Amino acid sequence: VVVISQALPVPTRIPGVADLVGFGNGGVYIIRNSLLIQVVKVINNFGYDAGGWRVEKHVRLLADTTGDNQPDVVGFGENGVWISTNNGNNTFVDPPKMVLANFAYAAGGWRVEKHIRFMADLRKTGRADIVGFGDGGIYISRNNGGGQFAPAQLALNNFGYAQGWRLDRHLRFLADVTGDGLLDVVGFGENQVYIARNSGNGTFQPAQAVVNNFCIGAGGWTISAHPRVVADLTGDRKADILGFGVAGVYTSLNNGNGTFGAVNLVLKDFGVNSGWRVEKHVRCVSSLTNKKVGDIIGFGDAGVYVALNNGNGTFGPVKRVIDNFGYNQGWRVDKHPRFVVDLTGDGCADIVGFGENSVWACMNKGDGTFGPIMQLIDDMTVSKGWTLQKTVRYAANLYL
Ligand SMILES: CC(=O)N[C@H]1[C@H](O[C@@H]2[C@@H](O)[C@H](O)O[C@H](CO)[C@@H]2O)O[C@H](CO)[C@@H](O)[C@@H]1O
Ligand SMILES: CC(=O)N[C@H]1[C@H](O[C@@H]2[C@@H](O)[C@H](O)O[C@H](CO)[C@@H]2O)O[C@H](CO)[C@@H](O)[C@@H]1O
Ligand SMILES: CC(=O)N[C@H]1[C@H](O[C@@H]2[C@@H](O)[C@H](O)O[C@H](CO)[C@@H]2O)O[C@H](CO)[C@@H](O)[C@@H]1O
Ligand SMILES: CC(=O)N[C@H]1[C@H](O[C@@H]2[C@@H](O)[C@H](O)O[C@H](CO)[C@@H]2O)O[C@H](CO)[C@@H](O)[C@@H]1O
Ligand SMILES: CC(=O)N[C@H]1[C@H](O[C@@H]2[C@@H](O)[C@H](O)O[C@H](CO)[C@@H]2O)O[C@H](CO)[C@@H](O)[C@@H]1O
Ligand SMILES: CC(=O)N[C@@H]1[C@@H](O)[C@H](O)[C@@H](CO)O[C@@H]1O
Ligand SMILES: [Ca+2]
Ligand SMILES: [Ca+2]
Ligand SMILES: [Ca+2]
Repeated sequence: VVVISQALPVPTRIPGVADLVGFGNGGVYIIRNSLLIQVVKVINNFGYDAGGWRVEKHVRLLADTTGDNQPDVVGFGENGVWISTNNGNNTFVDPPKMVLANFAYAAGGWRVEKHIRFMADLRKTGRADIVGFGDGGIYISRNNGGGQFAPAQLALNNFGYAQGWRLDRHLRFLADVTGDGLLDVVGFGENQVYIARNSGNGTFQPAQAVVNNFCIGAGGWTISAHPRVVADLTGDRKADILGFGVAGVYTSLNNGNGTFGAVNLVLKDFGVNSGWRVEKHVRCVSSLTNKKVGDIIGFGDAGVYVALNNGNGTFGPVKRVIDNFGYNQGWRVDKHPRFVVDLTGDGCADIVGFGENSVWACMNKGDGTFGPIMQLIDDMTVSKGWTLQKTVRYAANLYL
């Protein structure tokens, strides 16, 4: 089940044994999930010093652009889109190749502060197309294989800067809301959540308002205080809506056809009223049990809090599953990336954090409870010069 969000543009597999990837000063480095835990440099590019890559101008992702289920390195650079393909053996093509003179800072006028760039398999080809929410609307470049990307085309004249879409007010996602397996657009706009149905052919149907909530102008949902996710809360592979609001967690369940039901307060925690603050805490939805549905995970003050989904979008009690990864243990949103991702292959998401001095993990027992914290390795951390301003780090399934 693939959902692409602004916060998590690189989806991960359930089950999986996700790797760690880092775009450091000197290039691209990986920690292969395996019996030997080490940092390996794979490309002398896509780095602050290796190619002049900047977080304020360029976009760096992992995505399968060839169709072999081994994600490639994709960077939206200064004058075009650059790709280093995955060789399958802990190496990548170096140097990367320039596949399209668009979607770039000085080619097409793309801006981190104004626009969104994703890679997604929008036509079920098995290959990721380039997808951008730009000025005029959503632009796609078809991945025709073999490094051949077609000229960018307007997929739909909406969800663009020109239609009032703003990173400081609104949210945009790609997610299948119909069940046909095609990722549709989900946008939390000014006054409505809208969807736009993927027609399969590089176009989206007109925006349709589905929910008059979860937006700044409909309920007072703000970017700085009230995060929102799109995720399957029921198990039918159709995405639902979840928001962390003031009183707690609100949901709107998919009716099954890309229309959405009533908005309900389903849990009185993980909200502003329980102390949660975007500036100090991390809130995620991931599958932590064999039910294969969105459970709630929060990196709070004292540790990690979890509420398990009963299977139908209603939730059990909140339990502090570990007394670590929290604000009280030194964890800072502007320094220490945290992800909820299967690292062990059992289908139950685990925890990994890039800490001050070590990368730390903590493994799901298989039932949504967790074991003790493990120090994985002393690298890819603040202490080794990895900052949010100069580097990008992800959990990603590089080998499949
Ligand atoms: C960030 C980026 O795109 N780096 C690639 C580099 O891009 C340079 C631009 O940074 C510079 O402004 O202009 C030239 C065109 O004159 C390039 O497009 O190009 C490198 C290859 O020369 C590539 O390795 C970098 O990844
Ligand atoms: C950002 C956004 O939601 N854009 C949509 C646009 O939204 C406008 C608001 O920007 C404006 O503040 O108020 C009006 C209603 O009074 C709309 O909600 O509306 C468009 C028309 O539906 C839509 O296509 C844009 O995406
Ligand atoms: C962002 C959010 O939680 N919106 C929901 C709305 O929340 C308001 C608060 O914005 C305000 O601070 O406090 C009051 C209670 O006195 C509410 O909790 O509540 C709406 C339901 O009443 C809900 O639809 C909004 O999404
Ligand atoms: C943000 C957060 O962690 N909220 C949980 C709440 O945490 C509070 C702390 O915010 C505060 O600093 O101290 C008290 C204890 O002195 C709690 O740790 O704790 C709640 C109950 O455990 C939990 O429901 C909140 O989600
Ligand atoms: C944020 C983080 O890495 N927390 C772990 C903690 O790391 C600390 C740093 O917060 C501190 O600034 O430096 C010291 C060394 O003096 C540690 O590296 O270490 C804790 C246990 O060793 C761990 O539980 C925190 O998660
Ligand atoms: C930010 C943005 O949408 N840029 C697009 C660009 O990619 C596209 O090729 C061009 C075509 O007219 O128009 C805009 O300039
Ligand atoms: Ca669909
Ligand atoms: Ca569902
Ligand atoms: Ca696991």
